[PDB]
Amino acid sequence: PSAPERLALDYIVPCMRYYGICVVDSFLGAALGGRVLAEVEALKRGGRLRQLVSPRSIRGDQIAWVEGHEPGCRSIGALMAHVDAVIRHCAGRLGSYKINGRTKAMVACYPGNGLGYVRHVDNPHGDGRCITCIYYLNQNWDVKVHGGLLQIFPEGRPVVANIEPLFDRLLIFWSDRRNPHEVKPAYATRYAITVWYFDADERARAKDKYQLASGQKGVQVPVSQP
Ligand SMILES: N#Cc1ccc(-c2cccc3ncnn23)cc1
Ligand SMILES: [Fe+3]
Repeated sequence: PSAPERLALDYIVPCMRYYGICVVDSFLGAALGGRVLAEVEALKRGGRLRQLVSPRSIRGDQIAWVEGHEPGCRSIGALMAHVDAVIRHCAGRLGSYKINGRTKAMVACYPGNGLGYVRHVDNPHGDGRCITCIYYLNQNWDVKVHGGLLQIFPEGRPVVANIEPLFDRLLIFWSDRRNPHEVKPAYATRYAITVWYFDADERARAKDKYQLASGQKGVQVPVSQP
């Protein structure tokens, strides 16, 4: 067993099997995590992270879609490889899900505008995305001061998952009805990278209609090998 294999079998698999939610702290370590943050901010400064209106209407996310091989996206690429490796090692142990592919990385800036995101389900209408992964980059973050707490309400288990958006934290959860969630108002700028993994059969059905998500949120790219 390699380090990502050990993490999957001893931790991620039983977490996803039972709670459908998994949190991994110090996922990349301080050094590479630092390098990922550096690149995201460099993307932000280059004007590479790009609509307001769709009770709450006004958004504010500045996003870019990163494949991983672009100039100054190497560390982001390395993050994706590490997340991929972890998902690879879960194959056949998460149930019926065949995960062949995923979205590109959604590198995102979430400014402290004092607004949260209302209770939502990532994939309400069978668009093919089965697993959401969010990698957070916020150092010195205190929720009681800066807000921005994620709360997931899993349908299987009578609990609240209160997830602080902490630097070098990987969050993994089912994208469908099982995990409705809301992000509380925040009062400082945040960065996070999100990938969604596709279920082969569900995304095939979705494409057979056209119930796939719009834009890059519905564009498939293969999962990395070792
Ligand atoms: N850091 C940070 C940070 C803030 C907000 C969101 C965000 C926005 C919109 C929908 C949604 N669902 C789950 N997280 N999330 C993700 C990461
Ligand atoms: Fe969400």
